[PDB]
Amino acid sequence: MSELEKAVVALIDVFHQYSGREGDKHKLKKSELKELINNELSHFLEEIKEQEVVDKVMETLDSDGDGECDFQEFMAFVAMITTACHEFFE
Amino acid sequence: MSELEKAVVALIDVFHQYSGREGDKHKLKKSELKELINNELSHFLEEIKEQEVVDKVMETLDSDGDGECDFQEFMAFVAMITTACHEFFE
Ligand SMILES: *[C@H]1c2c(ccc3c2OCO3)-c2ccc3cc4c(cc3c2N1C)OCO4
Ligand SMILES: *[C@H]1c2c(ccc3c2OCO3)-c2ccc3cc4c(cc3c2N1C)OCO4
Ligand SMILES: [Ca+2]
Ligand SMILES: [Ca+2]
Ligand SMILES: [Ca+2]
Ligand SMILES: [Ca+2]
Repeated sequence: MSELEKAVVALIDVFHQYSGREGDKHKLKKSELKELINNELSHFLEEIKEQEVVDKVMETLDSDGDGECDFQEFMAFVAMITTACHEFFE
Repeated sequence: MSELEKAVVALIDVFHQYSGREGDKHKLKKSELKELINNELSHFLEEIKEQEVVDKVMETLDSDGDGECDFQEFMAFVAMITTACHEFFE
C-alpha cells in the first residue's frame, strides 16, 4: 500500500479508537470527540477543558444535526483544522 | 506527534504532490486526480483507463462546481471510497 493508503487506514483506525467506546460505535459523541482532540490533535488544537467549548466544536462540525460526529463529518473537521497548512506545502 | 497527526500530514503531502503539478496549485484538475488515483489509490480503486470514469469521479467529488477537486472535497472523496473498511475496526 502507498503512503496515502496507509495514512487513510491510520485515520480510520484512530477515529474508531474513539467512536467505538460508547453508544453508536461508528460516531463520536461529545465525550469521545473531546478525548480524541485532547489526546490526538494536541499540535493542531488547544486542549479542551470546558464543556461549553466541546459543545461548540460539535455544533460547528455536526452538518446533519444528530449531535454526533460521523466519519464524513470527521474528515471535514480534519480539512478545517488543516487550512493554515497548505501555503507551506506550495 | 500522534499517529493521527502523522497520517493527516501524510494526506496533505500526497495531495500537494499532485495538486501542485499544474494550474491552481491547491486543487486537482482531472489529469492530476487521475494520476493520484492510479498511482496512490490502487488498492481502493481500479486503475482509471477510460475518460468517462475520470469525468464521473470528478463530477461526483466537485461539490462547488469549479471543475477541480480542492482539499475539502478530497477528504470527502477519501471517506467515500473507504466505506467498506469501517466494519473491520469494530
Ligand atoms: C499546518 C499545521 C501543522 C501542524 C499544526 C497546525 C497546523 O495549522 C495549525 O496547527 C502542520 C504539520 C506539518 C506540516 C509539514 C509541512 C507543511 C506544513 C505543515 C503544517 N501546517 C503548518 O509545509 C511543508 O511541510
Ligand atoms: C478497507 C479496504 C482496504 C483495502 C481496499 C479496499 C477497502 O475497501 C474498498 O477497497 C483495507 C486496507 C487495510 C485495512 C487494515 C485494517 C482494517 C481494514 C482495512 C481495509 N478495509 C477492508 O481493519 C483493521 O485493519
Ligand atoms: Ca461512539
Ligand atoms: Ca452528525
Ligand atoms: Ca493543480
Ligand atoms: Ca471543486
